[PDB]
Amino acid sequence: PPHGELQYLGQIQHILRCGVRKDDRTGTGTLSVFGMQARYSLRDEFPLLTTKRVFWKGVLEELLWFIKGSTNAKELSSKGVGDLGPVYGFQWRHFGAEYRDMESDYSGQGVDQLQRVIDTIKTNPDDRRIIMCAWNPRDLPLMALPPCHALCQFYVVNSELSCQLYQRSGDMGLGVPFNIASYALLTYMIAHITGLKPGDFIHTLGDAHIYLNHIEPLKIQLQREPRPFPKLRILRKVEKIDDFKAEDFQIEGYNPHPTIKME
Amino acid sequence: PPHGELQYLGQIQHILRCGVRKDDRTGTGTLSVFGMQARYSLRDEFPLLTTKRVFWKGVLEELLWFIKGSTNAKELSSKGVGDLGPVYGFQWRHFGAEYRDMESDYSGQGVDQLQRVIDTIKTNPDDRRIIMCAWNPRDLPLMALPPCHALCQFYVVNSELSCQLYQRSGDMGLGVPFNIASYALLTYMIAHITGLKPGDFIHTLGDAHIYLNHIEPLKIQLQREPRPFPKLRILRKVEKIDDFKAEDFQIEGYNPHPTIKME
Repeated sequence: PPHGELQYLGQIQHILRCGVRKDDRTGTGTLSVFGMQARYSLRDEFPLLTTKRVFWKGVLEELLWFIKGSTNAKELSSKGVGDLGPVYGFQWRHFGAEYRDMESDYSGQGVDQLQRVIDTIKTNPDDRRIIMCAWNPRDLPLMALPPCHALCQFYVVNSELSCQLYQRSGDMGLGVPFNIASYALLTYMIAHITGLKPGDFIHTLGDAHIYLNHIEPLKIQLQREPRPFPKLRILRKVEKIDDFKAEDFQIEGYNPHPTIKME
Repeated sequence: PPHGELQYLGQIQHILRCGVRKDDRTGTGTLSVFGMQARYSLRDEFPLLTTKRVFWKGVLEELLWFIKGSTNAKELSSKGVGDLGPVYGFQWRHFGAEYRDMESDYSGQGVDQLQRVIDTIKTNPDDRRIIMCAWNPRDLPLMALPPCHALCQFYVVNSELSCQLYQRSGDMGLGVPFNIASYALLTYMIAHITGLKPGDFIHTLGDAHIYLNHIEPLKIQLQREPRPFPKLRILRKVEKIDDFKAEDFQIEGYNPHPTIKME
């Protein structure tokens, strides 16, 4: 079976050759393709891309920050990777609740999408509605009922937990490799607390794009050959999604190609 | 280039061979696969499947019913294809507004997702947020902030309008062929009023499934060879999405295989 990373490399190849010029919110240029999808197995392996070193430390630290529901930039940077407003954390754990300040107590306030996902999995694994959404805080004050930026749908079968992430837009060079590892990690965590085995991570995109200044570095990354994906290990029995600590995870067998900076 | 219908036929083939047994809400069995996607060109052709006759009349009549925002089953059946509650029409044109009865006047009440999509297209075609969502009315009273059933994301580039439909679950035998034609039709309509050319229709699914009692009829449909897709024509200059009438559309060159009944 072909290495899973070949889909990403293949997608990059496709955007460079068939992508259309399209400007983003700031008028910055990109090569764009609408509609994309890739599937990464999470069975006995973790999809942390190898044709470049992915900032795993930042992935793990940021995800844990989101799970805490924190809206304090300091609580993240301090980890080595400031009121930020209603960010993903607040939306994931306090969806619907009005945001005051990073100090306010929002216990029992708003919908806990994350805990709901976990609960639905253990009360009805066949459910076709195990969905969690996230918004770009920027859009919130912009209009009535703004469309989400991303949605995660979970699926269970044969004691296996899969996850599909749909993003209305995807920065193929910087964002995608990081997000693949981020959500693959979330799937690993939820599976661990619900007693299931990770299955597949499916990444779907609306506007999949490459920023003009990333083209050359990507053309070079494309010349690199993927190495066997590493493995992720949870060396501790955790029962609550909130009890996970950075030291609970261990990436093994990760020997990627050199870091590639993307402007 | 291979006929677009081969993706559908290929997807059906994949579910029969690799699908996993999974029960739906009513305990009815299906063969299931999580994560699927297909792309159908809308350029000089319309994706009305040919390996079986699709109920085009029902597609066109139902879509027009949704655009009116109607919640009266009679207004639909009467066409030849009863308060139904907050159905897709009401959500598409009066999102957020509380539903009273199919007679109530909801003018200016709720968010008009459909008109908003059209407006955003003509005021900022590069926008990555041209999204429209729909819910299963059934889920509304079920919980706080229920997850949508489907979301449509529009995309514009080179005077071409594309659409990606994401559904958390897809009935591969009955629902999918009908929905492909439904949203392809919606894209054709919106493109027509916004002065753009239809581009691509991308169909993405979470739980893509085949109901057990559809397996044999599909195994037979799989033995059939696709015929060139037909063409859709709008023989009238329309300016308002609400001004479209069934007689404005004409499917040409549609010679499908015989109807296939799916229980």
